[PDB]
Parts: sequence; C-alpha cells; structure tokens
Amino acid sequence: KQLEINVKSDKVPQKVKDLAQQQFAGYAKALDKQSNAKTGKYELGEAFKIYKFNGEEDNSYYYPVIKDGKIVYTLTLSPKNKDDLNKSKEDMNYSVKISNFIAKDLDQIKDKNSNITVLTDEKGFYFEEDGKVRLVKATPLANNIKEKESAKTVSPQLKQELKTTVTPTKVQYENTLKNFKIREQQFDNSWCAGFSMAALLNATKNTDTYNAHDIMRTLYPEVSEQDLPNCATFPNQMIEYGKSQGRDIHYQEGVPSYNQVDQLTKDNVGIMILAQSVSQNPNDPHLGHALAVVGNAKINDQEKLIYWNPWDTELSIQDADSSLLHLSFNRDYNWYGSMIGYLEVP
Repeated sequence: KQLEINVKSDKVPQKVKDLAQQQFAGYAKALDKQSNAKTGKYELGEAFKIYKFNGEEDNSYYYPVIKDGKIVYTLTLSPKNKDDLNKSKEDMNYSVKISNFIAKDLDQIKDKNSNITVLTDEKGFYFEEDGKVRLVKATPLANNIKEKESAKTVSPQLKQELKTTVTPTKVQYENTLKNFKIREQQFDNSWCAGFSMAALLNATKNTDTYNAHDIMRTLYPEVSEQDLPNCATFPNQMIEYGKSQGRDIHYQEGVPSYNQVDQLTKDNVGIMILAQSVSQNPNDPHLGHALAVVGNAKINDQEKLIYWNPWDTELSIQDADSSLLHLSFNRDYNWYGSMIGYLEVP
C-alpha cells in the first residue's frame, strides 16, 4: 500500500536494467563520500519514466537509489553521446549518472498510498497528484526565464497512454577541488555561468565572497535589480571577469580528458562546462547552460567526472566519456567546450 508512479509501460531494455544493477552501489558509495554521508545498505528501486504534458516520453530511465530503506539518490541512465540520439532504445549506449534528483520529493511520499505522474516542461519537473500539478524542481534557462507559465494541464492523450505503474519502493579513487562547496542554488534566474564561476573562484581562492548576483552585477552595473535575473552571461565576459580576478581563462574545445581533469584538479585549476541543446545547430557554440567540474573518480574501474549543476544542492557523477547532459523537457545538451581558469603569468 505504497507510492506508485504512472508510466506507459514498466518495460526496460535488458541492457539498461543490467547497467543500473551493475553500477548503482558503486555510484551511491562515491556520492555519499562526496556529500559527507555515512554509508549504508544500498538497494535499487523500480525504474520510472518521465513525460512531457503532451504525452512524449523522456528518453531516459530513472532508478530510485535506496539507503537503509530511504530514497536518497536517483540513478539516471541516458543516451551517452550525440550519435546515440539517432539510435533506438535497444541499440543506443547509455551513460550512468547519480545525483539527488527529486529523491527527497519521492522519499517524503514513498509510503503514502497514492500515485503520481512525473512531468516536465521547459521550466522544470512536476508531480501530478490527485489531479493537481506541483513544481518539484525548477530548471531556469536564459530562454524560459522571461516567458509566461506554461499550461500545466495533463493532456488527455497522456492519460490514455499511461497504462501501468511502477513502485519506487519495490526492490576506489576520488580526486576533487579540496575547497569546493555548494553555497548557493540557481532557481529563479539565468545566471548559470555566474553560479559556476562563483563556486569555482571560491574554491580555487579558498574564499566565500564570490556569488552569482555580485558577478552579474559587475557585468551589468546599469541593469535594475529586477531585470538582472534575465540577463545572460557570455564567453567574452567570463574571460574578461576572470582576468580582473587574477585568472587567465581560456576556452578549450570539446570534453576535457579524464586525465586532464585529474591534473588540473590537482593544480587547483577550475573548469567550467559549456553546454548547448542539441535541438539547435551543432556548429554554433552558443551558451545554453553552464556547470562546474569538481573533480574525477574511478568507479567499478571506469572513469567518471564529478560536477555541480547550479540547479542542484548536491553534486553529480557521470561517465567521463559521455558528452551529453540530460535536462528537463527531454532535452539533451552537448558538452561542446569549457572554460579553464589558469593562473595569470608573470
């Protein structure tokens, strides 16, 4: 008599099921280490799926990660690279990611005797409970910040397709920026770059004075406090700002190698991730979302990157050789380049 989640089908590709089973424990232990948490008995709940209000099914699989009975994390399996968005669910390669994605939200009602639908639109993720739709996680982007609230109504067509349910309850190496710490979260502005730089600068200079608001204020000293949340940041500005802060920021194309991240992290050099939706043109490096690299790790003998999405209150861990960041509205942002903040030269 526990919580159930509505889905089109409970079927999952054998390939995905095996991956999740093989890696959940390792990913959970690594993130607990990062979140300064005491280990425990980890278990994999049943995978649920997410939907757009129009009935379109999110291309990923979400597994609840349970620790001593409580849902603490979510293991996400998504298409690994661009090339995979063209293949089928059975043939594509999947990356494995762990984070606290709506874990708290599911945990609070895991024993409640009802059902929910996990939904998503351009502005975030929602839970539909007892006919009511409520926001569970916001994903502000430079493109939805100044847009009106989308129609929060569950299409009659989605309702026809949701034919079953699943139950969430049904069952060595780490290298990071020593001073990195999440001090602020982005939830009502499009300052992803600012949030990332503030955290990186605070980490590489071992201080806590940097914050997204002040950085944006420095870039646009003439914009009102009410239009500031809508202004976006750009490469040229990031570089120019870092300079004033004693850092020689350089743009580097592609995904940095596991080894480069390992070295730069040991040198106490920050790396900001630049990503853009794959819905746009690939040969047009334009800022879509920015994140902060925190370090690297090896789980079950595979290379991983540890990073922080400004929208989260905790870190995330994912295959180092994946170039796709799966966000809301079933969008996949490609990691096209990065901003590496080296030390100025004498």
